[PDB]
Amino acid sequence: YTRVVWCAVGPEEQKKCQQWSQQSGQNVTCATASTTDDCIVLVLKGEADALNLDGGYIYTAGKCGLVPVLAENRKSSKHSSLDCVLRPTEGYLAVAVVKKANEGLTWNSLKDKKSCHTAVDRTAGWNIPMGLIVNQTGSCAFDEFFSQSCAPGADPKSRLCALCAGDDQGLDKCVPNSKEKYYGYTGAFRCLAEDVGDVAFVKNDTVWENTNGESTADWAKNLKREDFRLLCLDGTRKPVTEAQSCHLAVAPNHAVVSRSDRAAHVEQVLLHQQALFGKNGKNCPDKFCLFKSETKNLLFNDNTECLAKLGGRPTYEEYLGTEYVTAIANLKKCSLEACAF
Ligand SMILES: *[C@@H]1O[C@H](CO)[C@@H](O[C@@H]2O[C@H](CO)[C@@H](O[C@@H]3O[C@H](CO)[C@@H](O[C@H]4O[C@H](CO)[C@@H](O)[C@H](O)[C@@H]4O)[C@H](O)[C@@H]3O)[C@H](O)[C@H]2NC(C)=O)[C@H](O)[C@H]1NC(C)=O
Ligand SMILES: *[C@@H]1O[C@H](CO)[C@@H](O[C@@H]2O[C@H](CO)[C@@H](O[C@H]3O[C@H](CO)[C@@H](O[C@@H]4O[C@H](CO)[C@@H](O)[C@H](O)[C@@H]4O)[C@H](O)[C@@H]3O)[C@H](O)[C@H]2NC(C)=O)[C@H](O)[C@H]1NC(C)=O
Ligand SMILES: *[C@@H]1O[C@H](CO)[C@@H](O[C@@H]2O[C@H](CO)[C@@H](O)[C@H](O)[C@H]2NC(C)=O)[C@H](O)[C@H]1NC(C)=O
Ligand SMILES: OC[C@H]1O[C@](O)(CO)[C@@H](O)[C@@H]1O
Ligand SMILES: [Fe+3]
Ligand SMILES: [Zn+2]
Ligand SMILES: [Zn+2]
Repeated sequence: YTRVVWCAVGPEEQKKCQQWSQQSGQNVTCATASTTDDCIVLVLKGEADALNLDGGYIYTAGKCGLVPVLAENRKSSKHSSLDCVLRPTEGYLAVAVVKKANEGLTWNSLKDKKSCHTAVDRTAGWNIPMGLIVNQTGSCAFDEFFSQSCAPGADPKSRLCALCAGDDQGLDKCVPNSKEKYYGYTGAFRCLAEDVGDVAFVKNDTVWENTNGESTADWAKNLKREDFRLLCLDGTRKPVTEAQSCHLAVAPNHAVVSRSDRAAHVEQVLLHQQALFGKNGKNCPDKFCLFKSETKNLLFNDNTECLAKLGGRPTYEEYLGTEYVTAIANLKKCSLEACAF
């Protein structure tokens, strides 16, 4: 009845889960997969219960029947009376970041540049940017737009993986999990920070969180916000402070999904779980904090205040919103109902 099997993607997420498992008294157990799609398959088979996913994957998991349970909620200023769990989710800003020193580089001069994406099939890292690009370009050849990139998930032998590093030994090149040096939000930003790429498609919180001595990580402590700029769709360039007036789209928050016949139990165990290891949980700072991993966004983004109820018991198409759902469909015509498994 009351035991949840979380699905960890890769070795770094597995050790944070095992610690979560340790401290839960087996109330939460861990399964491990090499990629997100594999974690979705384990959840379908019934061998795993849930995992926190980006909107890009929610579309996939949704076509295969999985349903959104709880969502991630970060620090907010509007809706200050409401409790984090009952408080609506605001979504997040997908942006195109570049180096200030890289003058002349604008949304219209991206052709043949070098790119950094969080990973294939994700919202801000792939779906939004490329969807805009296919559209504007009137072509599906998105694999020939940038000279080279690091889009975790693409074929290792392709130019879309050309800029990925792999792990400490150089193995697992381009794999879509934390083992890839430039995987995910942080990885992609680093990919720009180290000047490996000309532009990185992440979200706005990513810039703030890793600049101005906010990260302390070898490659980030000396990074200053003013050395970065945002590419707007009007061909303009703006400071990272003008995010609301220069973003590619507003992405729906990452959320925990599960098979519909388990959602009620996955939802209950988690709410309780976060009462213990959440932001102001009984044992978070002292023993274990679910929403902390040191700027590595393991299992959940570090900026999460809490996981929140949904309200309107949404289906995946509703949670993601018709806006974004069409975006993905139009782009997928390039690579129409079914679910890839
Ligand atoms: C890439 O280009 C594709 C081709 O143009 C885009 O696909 C189309 O996307 C549009 C919008 O995303 C879809 O059209 C409509 O959008 C309207 C706006 O929401 C909807 O109607 C609404 O308008 C009235 C206005 O009076 C409002 O009052 C009302 O409240 C409502 O919100 C329509 O219902 C409809 O969706 C269209 O379906 C897509 N067309 C095709 C051929 O698929 C695609 O989005 C672009 N991709 C990206 C990422 O930008
Ligand atoms: C781009 O990305 C950044 C980070 O993702 C976005 O925002 C940040 O703004 C948040 C607020 O929306 C910040 O959290 C808040 O944290 C403190 C305390 O927790 C706030 O102090 C305040 O406390 C007094 C007490 O009365 C009150 O006035 C309020 O309660 C108020 O909350 C704090 O000022 C801040 O708002 C966070 O600090 C900040 N991130 C960083 C690293 O600076 C940013 O909004 C975003 N751009 C856009 C367009 O969203
Ligand atoms: C394990 O999960 C359960 C369920 O949330 C918690 O254990 C129990 O404690 C509460 C309050 O005393 C009871 O309502 C349950 O029936 C208890 N279960 C039993 C019989 O042991 C517990 O908080 C979780 N354990 C840890 C370590 O967090
Ligand atoms: O950011 C916009 C997103 O948030 C909502 O308005 C509310 O939860 C969603 O339907 C949409 O996807
Ligand atoms: Fe995302
Ligand atoms: Zn907007
Ligand atoms: Zn509904």
